[PDB]
Amino acid sequence: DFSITQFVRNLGLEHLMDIFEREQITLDVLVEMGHKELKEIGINAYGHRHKLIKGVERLISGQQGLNPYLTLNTSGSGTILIDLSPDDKEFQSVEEEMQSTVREHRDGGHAGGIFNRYNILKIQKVCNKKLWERYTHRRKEVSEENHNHANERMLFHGSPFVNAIIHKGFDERHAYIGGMFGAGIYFAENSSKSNQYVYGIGGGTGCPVHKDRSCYICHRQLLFCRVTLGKSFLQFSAMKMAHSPPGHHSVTGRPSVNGLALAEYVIYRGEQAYPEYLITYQIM
Amino acid sequence: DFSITQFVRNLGLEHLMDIFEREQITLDVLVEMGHKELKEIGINAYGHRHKLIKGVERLISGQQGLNPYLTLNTSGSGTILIDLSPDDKEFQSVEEEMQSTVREHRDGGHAGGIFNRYNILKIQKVCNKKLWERYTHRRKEVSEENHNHANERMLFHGSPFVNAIIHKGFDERHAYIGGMFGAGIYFAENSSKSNQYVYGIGGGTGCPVHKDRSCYICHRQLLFCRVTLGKSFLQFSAMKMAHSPPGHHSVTGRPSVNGLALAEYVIYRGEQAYPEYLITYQIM
Ligand SMILES: [Zn+2]
Ligand SMILES: [Zn+2]
Repeated sequence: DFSITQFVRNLGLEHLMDIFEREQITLDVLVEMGHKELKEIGINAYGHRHKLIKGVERLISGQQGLNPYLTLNTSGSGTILIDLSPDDKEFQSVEEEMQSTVREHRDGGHAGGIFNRYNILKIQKVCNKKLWERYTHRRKEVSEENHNHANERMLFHGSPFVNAIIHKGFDERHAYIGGMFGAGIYFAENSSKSNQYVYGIGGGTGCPVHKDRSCYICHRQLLFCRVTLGKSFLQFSAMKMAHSPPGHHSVTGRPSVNGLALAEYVIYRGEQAYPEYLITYQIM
Repeated sequence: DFSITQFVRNLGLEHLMDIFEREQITLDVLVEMGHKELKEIGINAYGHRHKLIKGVERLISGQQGLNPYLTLNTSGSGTILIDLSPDDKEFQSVEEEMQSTVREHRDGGHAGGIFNRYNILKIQKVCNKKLWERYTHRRKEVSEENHNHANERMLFHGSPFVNAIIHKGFDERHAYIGGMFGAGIYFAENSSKSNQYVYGIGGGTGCPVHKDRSCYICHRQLLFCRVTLGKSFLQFSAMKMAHSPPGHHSVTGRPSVNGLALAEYVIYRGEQAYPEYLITYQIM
């Protein structure tokens, strides 16, 4: 509140403050205004606008080493969830992908429970500008390699930390070597495959409210994410691997005659995935 | 040649012709010039520039139904080939993708010849703005369906008509029901499979110079193309088609017992593929 007051006072233009107070002009707003905008709010004299613009230039550009522009302008960031309408084709296609990828697992519903299909409560698009910029920059880097192709896919992700993911993004620092391909972040083509990890590894102890892994009452959350796989390394046997193998950007576990029953995808960099859709559902 | 003269004479500005002759200004160039550009070439009077600009507006905007702009802007279109440097990362990535995807087929190199590695002579980027905009518009159309996911792959294509493809683009009107999945354009993830079709189905009659399908001497050509698959219908046995099945944008033929040996992809609309790279090579 007092920052713009100091800024204007240093210029000797405090007599303009009664305008800035009425238009709710803060310093983060002032740093984005030129001659046109300043004339709109009532700064009529050219000299006053010139002084204000030169002060803004001296602050933002003259002291860029301090990044004053980033201590300002912080507001407006964050995650917005936009609810899809069941009558739209986007919701219907997401639900079709969710339902049609269910499969019979080797374990008798021990981790994910027993069901044939889902009841989808709502689907939301996740919008976060900083996370999206991180993802697109990494995608550009990966596609500069691998002959101008990002090998981008849309894959399911199940975790008890979905809320943290949709606000801070994917992070490989939360992965550990206990995984089947090591310390990477895992994704699957099958929604039922990801449903096993919603309550932790191996299903954990079930829902917090029933302690039941097949609880048909408590809600569940999955993510449907854009994953940049780049040049993927195909593997059929388990590895305790910390990073992608040399020359590759991801690992693909393939279902052979023995071992894996379904395809699996692993990325060792959090910036290579973006959680586009958040799906809330129950198992039938 | 003469159109600029008629345009200038109709405005009563024929005395300006000597300038337009010196500066090689044609009508297609004139329609793109404003006050700044006209002032640059020495048309100093405001009235003359005003008359020229309003005449251009009356022509291009006043007769939009006859599309004079399309007639004037024909020049500059067409394909160009940009040679890749063997020392560049892109060339090496394409070469590795081609070499590492060689497989031994069910036949003993009857269609594509007998070999284990390629001798890549050159790789060329194909640039054509019209075809690129067509492909990008189709990609946006498909992405609006299939929950904001194009499902874009990089795949190999081989045919005796690549020269027509790089200038006119992929065209489904040349496809016929004789294919195993009907009248579509076929792509493969394995270079050696696409190599089988360079001279025609089953290798045709071999290279023109020798009529030899396993010729090690004559140059062969393949395309490495962006293919938009969207929602792909999985298939394991042959069934003929004129178009993709309802709700789907492409067909994926999968390996199976008594079925295919290697994966195949089929599209039924030409604008869903773009021939990004042209590769020419020798069979070793
Ligand atoms: Zn419960
Ligand atoms: Zn030959």
